[PDB]
Amino acid sequence: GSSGSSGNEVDDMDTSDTQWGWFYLAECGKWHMFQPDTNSQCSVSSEDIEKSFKTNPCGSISFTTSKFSYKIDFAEMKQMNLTTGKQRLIKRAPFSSGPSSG
Repeated sequence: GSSGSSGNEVDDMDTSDTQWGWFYLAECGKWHMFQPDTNSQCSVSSEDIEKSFKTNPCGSISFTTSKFSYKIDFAEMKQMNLTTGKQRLIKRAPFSSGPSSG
């Protein structure tokens, strides 16, 4: 079962609230989106991380959460762990694509 349409094109990006989302590859092999957390697996929201990459597209945002330290090097296009030292590649992409209101 496959679906999809094509024909229109948006180059003027006029009045098109295009929100960019951040994701990170896991150990199992599934890119998980950055979700906010305070107590349960406390972490940074897709907004925080992004907000940084903006001002520093080739830097890194150092932060500490979940009783553990974590580092995200945008320039390297991957997340640098310090607690366990696990390497995980990241990626930036929009939540939804196409004008197809839905």
